[PDB]
Amino acid sequence: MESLTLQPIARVDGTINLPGSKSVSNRALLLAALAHGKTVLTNLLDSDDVRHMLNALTALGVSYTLSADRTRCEIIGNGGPLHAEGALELFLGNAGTAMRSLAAALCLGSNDIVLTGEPRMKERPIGHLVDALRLGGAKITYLEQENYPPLRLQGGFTGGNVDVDGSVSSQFLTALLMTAPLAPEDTVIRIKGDLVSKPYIDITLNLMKTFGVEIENQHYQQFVVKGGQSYQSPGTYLVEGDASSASYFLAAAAIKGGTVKVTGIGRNSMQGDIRFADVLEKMGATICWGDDYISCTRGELNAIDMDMNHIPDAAMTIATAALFAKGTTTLRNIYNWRVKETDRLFAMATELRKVGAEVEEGHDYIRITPPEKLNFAEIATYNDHRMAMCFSLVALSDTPVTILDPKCTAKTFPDYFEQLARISQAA
Ligand SMILES: O=C(O)C1=C[C@@H](OP(=O)(O)O)[C@@H](O)[C@H](O)C1
Ligand SMILES: O=C(O)C[NH2+]CP(=O)(O)O
Repeated sequence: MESLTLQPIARVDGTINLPGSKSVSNRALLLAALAHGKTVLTNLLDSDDVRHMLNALTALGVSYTLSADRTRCEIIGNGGPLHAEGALELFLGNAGTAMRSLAAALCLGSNDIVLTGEPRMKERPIGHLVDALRLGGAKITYLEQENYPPLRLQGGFTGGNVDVDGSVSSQFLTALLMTAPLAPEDTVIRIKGDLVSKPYIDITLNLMKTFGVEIENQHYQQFVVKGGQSYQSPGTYLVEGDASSASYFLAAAAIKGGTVKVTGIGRNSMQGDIRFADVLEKMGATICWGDDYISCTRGELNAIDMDMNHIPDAAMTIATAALFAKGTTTLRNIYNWRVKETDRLFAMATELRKVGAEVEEGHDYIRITPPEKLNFAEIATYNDHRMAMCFSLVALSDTPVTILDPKCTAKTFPDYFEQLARISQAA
């Protein structure tokens, strides 16, 4: 078991140029692969989740080149649905953005492809998406546990009236939205009830428009899509910096700054996680917005009680920042933390208690009462990049912290610790 120990950080201050957005990166790669023409993506994220998408495109026969640092990608569009036969197996790690989107996209036309991944991915639900794709005509077989990957996709999605449950993941709807335009018939996607992680749907529609396709969004309850469309290369496209990755650095300033500025995202960003800055402001920090930056300056830090359904990923950062806030913090409406890289409600409550907090692990919320002083702990990370990054913040105190399996940050941010060190100051 590898581990790293972080020494106490007296103050943070500086500027971080963000790694590319994982969410934008994987959508842009799939759309570029489906489109006609050559797309040049810049500021693409180099991380496990994107690498699995790149490897999948390679296996499907898509041609592309990568720059030395893997952040510039020149993709030769396929000019239509991707294809492979012979039950070709695509390994997708634990990348939901790739598993869900490809599960839908590869249902176009005929194909015989198997999508699989790491053990945890075989425990992450996908039944809501499979149910919808089947209503649209797709043939899909669960090779192991019903409602979970691995899936054998044999094609047939033609369109029509499709219902989809949006209560567990917005990724199912996102997958359907990117796929439907290329189906032969028109598609009407009806949301069954609640829709979680709504801002990610806006990211999807934004990317689709960039690639030449628009649809009719009827108050996020029903989406009307015309079939027979084609995606078109946007030429050169700049991938936004990752707003979720930015959360750690902005929170670090709110706790121990100083002023920390992140570049690559700004007031015009399409990512819902830029709203994380709003939460820090509500807690007492000062936020500055620019065209291509967001900065946070230390003010004070007070506990909050908020519904975090709109920023589920960045919300984890508030759970450890809460260790430094005055009062008890409550994060609500975050049930799907349970079905992601690990069951995050169980994991965050367990590790937070190890450093001294009193924590109520609710079914779909977490209540955190900070200790008068933190203690040292060896933090388990559950193969979850964000557990490692969130707990790195414990070092902005008088105690060091040991993080197990620090390389798990590579899912979305391989260089995380060196970047945190960049803004860590001794004086
Ligand atoms: O579509 C996307 O890019 C994502 C949507 C979210 O998932 P859910 O919709 O399941 O909350 C988020 O947690 C994930 O990291 C990325
Ligand atoms: O990035 C996160 O915090 C959660 N990601 C879930 P996935 O992208 O694997 O579906």
